Amino acid sequence: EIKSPHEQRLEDNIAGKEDIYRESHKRVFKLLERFDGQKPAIDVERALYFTQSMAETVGQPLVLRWAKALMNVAKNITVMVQDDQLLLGRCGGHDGRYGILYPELDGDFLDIAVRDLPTRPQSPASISPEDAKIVVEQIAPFWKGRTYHEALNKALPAEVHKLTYDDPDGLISRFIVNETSSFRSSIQWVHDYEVVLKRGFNGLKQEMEEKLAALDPASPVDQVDKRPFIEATILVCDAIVLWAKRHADAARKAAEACADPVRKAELIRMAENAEHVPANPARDFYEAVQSQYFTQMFSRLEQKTGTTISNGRMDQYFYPFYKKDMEAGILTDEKTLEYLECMWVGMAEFIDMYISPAGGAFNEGYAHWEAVTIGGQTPDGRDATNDLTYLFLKSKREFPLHYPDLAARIHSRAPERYLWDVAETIKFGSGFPKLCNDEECIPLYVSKGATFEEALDYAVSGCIEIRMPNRDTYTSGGAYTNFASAVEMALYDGKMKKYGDVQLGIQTGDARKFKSWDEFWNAYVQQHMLLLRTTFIQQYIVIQTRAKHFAQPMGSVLHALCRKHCIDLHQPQIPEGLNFGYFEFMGLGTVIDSLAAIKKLVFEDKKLTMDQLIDALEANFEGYEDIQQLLRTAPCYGNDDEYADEIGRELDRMAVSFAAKYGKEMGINNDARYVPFTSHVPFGKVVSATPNGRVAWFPLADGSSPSHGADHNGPTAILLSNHNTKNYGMRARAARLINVKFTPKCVEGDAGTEKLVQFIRTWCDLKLWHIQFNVINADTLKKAQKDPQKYRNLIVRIAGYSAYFVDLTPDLQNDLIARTGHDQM
Repeated sequence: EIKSPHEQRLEDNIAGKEDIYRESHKRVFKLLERFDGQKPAIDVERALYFTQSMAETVGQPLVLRWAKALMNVAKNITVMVQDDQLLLGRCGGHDGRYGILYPELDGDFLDIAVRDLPTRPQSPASISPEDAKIVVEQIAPFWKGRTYHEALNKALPAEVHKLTYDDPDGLISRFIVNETSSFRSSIQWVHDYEVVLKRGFNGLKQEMEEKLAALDPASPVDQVDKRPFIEATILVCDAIVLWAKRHADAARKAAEACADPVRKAELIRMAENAEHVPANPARDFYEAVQSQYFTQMFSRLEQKTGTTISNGRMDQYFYPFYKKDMEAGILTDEKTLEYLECMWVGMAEFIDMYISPAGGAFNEGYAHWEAVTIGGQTPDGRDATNDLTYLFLKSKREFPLHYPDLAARIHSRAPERYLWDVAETIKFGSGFPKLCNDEECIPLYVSKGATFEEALDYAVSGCIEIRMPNRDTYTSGGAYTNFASAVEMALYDGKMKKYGDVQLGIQTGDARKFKSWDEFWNAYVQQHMLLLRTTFIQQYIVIQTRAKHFAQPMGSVLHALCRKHCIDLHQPQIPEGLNFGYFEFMGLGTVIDSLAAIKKLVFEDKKLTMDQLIDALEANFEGYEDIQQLLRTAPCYGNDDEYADEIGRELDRMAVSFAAKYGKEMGINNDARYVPFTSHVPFGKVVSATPNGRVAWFPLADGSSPSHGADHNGPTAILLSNHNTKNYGMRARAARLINVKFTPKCVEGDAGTEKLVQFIRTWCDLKLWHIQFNVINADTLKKAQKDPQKYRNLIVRIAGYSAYFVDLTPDLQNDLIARTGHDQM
């Protein structure tokens, strides 16, 4: 057993050695050492001043109410300068790690959060007694009966509601057909940050002022629909500029108070940055970073974007500034890294807080996906690797936090040097970068109306989604659907052991009496299709309800189509826009292996009856351990085994075929996707023992990865099984998340790096959308479990993101531990 660089850095931590890269990243190491190990605090300032303005503007158009509320935040929120920081911009008054509150989304959870957040098993957070008082006395009262979650809970018909929530108020999910619009303002998103760098918000404001002056004063559409949108974007331009200007004043005040002449000069430079950007076009690399940073941070104040607002193709839109400053002799590669890593530290201090229980369970370990995209192709079809591409990879290797959410684009002509550096970065052993395959998503997107130019220029967004920031217009959170519960409902006449005698699914009969595979298969299909009908019905209601509760004036002004047609992003239909939505197929590996065990062992080979099987399941395999071992011999997904994989291909076909038929009457693509967040942990907690040998309440298979320990034929067979369970003749599909784990010995040395490169090129050829890797020894995870304080800095890749292992619940830790660690390729 050899150790990954990450495991060696952990050993150095335990010994007390200074990190080997600390001396070349000294400023940002001093920065991150100040908030290491602290539980984040809830900050109420954004929520307070947002609510105070919204309470005064009831009746006015929502997009204009939003811009007025953001101006009230900009004028009143605490502004500060952090010691040794080179960047300005923060979303609260708290030092260290902090999250903020969005009462417009889930304000009906504020009393629960005030009591239960500091001790929650997933991602806890503290709140001071004074801030708790402000929450329950000044923020929560106005939002009673006005939150999006309250409106969604009341809008769902009873038959849908019973598969969505366990209680009449919607405070507890059943994790069957799980709505996700209630614990984030929208799905993932990427702003067009380059238009800010090239024109500033003054340029955008001027463009919108020209549209205001061109309105027909007699046109009711111009005056009632377009004017409040236009006035909202103009006001939000002023709001972010004022907010930046307040940061400039704070830096000047800190400069005068500081006797150190060097730090005094830095503070003045920072004050001058904030006085120029994001109002005006950036003039160098330092201004470009500060301008982008102001925009993404102010975005957090605007709304709780799913996975936290993503950052786009930073190695492309920052490159002209980097190249000019390098050639002029005013920038170095080390100073470039220092600017970027100050941005990472600031993003690491902002925690995207989910205050509801389902929100917390979906986002273990303070989960975040502020996707930063590098590599790929230019809008005119050339490779886009540049010097910045390699600096981002270098930063992720040496900067010790699991920030940023680095995502590398792969295409069939990606340079050898680029793929080699990507493979070596993966071998550092913290999960970075995740890979997105141009060859899979670009033909899907041009088929669905995108031009090649805008498809080639896509940014990674969130987990592994893609965005065209001036063409994408769909923002509604999708359903997460538990198809493992369909297996259980097919066994127990549409009931689930977790919920006892609640009639959840179709009454498909006593599975003990089933006499053929055709009979049990027909029973599963009826529950499978019920989950699909429920999924799309739920989504249609979500789309209509979100349009009455959310607005995004700054994000809209950064969108060319919203500027052209003068309509806010969260409306269901924007002219010329393309709408890419999703529903989640959760538990694919669990469903395939369960159905294959029944088909093979019960009906084909007749090694046991339905009665013996269900006896073992209801006993949770207690007293039936020989049966549990037998069930684990059936064909399983992730082994290139056609017996299992054709079942999974039919499962996928049903979902995609349904998506193809019923998306269009909702006016969107609502495509089948296999990206789990950490929802496979609570989805597993509600599913009892399954015919694949999985014990009750154990996590489901993650993403489209094989079930834990079911992949016995090497890592490449995982890729082949993924291909074999897809339907490339149809298009109503989106990403699949693949988690693969190697040991460090498996990819040791340059020979191991070359093996990983070829693994990636095979993955690319197969048109698989996503892949990411853990490179870790099994003993590291077990030692971290036994002594969490000694291994508190252990970072592992979970689901599109990495987190500290000790921050994960035991269930999610068991998921990571039970994933097969491949010792050879």
